[PDB]
Amino acid sequence: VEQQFDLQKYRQQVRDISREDLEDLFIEVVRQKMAHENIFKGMIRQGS
Amino acid sequence: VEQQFDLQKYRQQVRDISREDLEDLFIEVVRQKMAHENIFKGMIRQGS
Repeated sequence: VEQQFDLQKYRQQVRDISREDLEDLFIEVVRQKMAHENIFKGMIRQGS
Repeated sequence: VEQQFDLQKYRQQVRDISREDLEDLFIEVVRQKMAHENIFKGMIRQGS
């Protein structure tokens, strides 16, 4: 629910943004979800 | 280290990508990240 709401406020925004301001928000994207894999790669690490 | 290559690599792809076409990978993303949000969360209420 709330998430769906969120994504929409970000495309409610993004639309208004700019080649580089989405560039960084985008570079920042993969600059996080890789952490959202290591910090998700540790949490599955406990499969022992 | 490695991911830092990853990063630099994801830059090139995006410093040529056009306006809207550099937008749809920011809408799919703030969906992305959140899917993990429920996942770390998922991961932390799985640990206790």
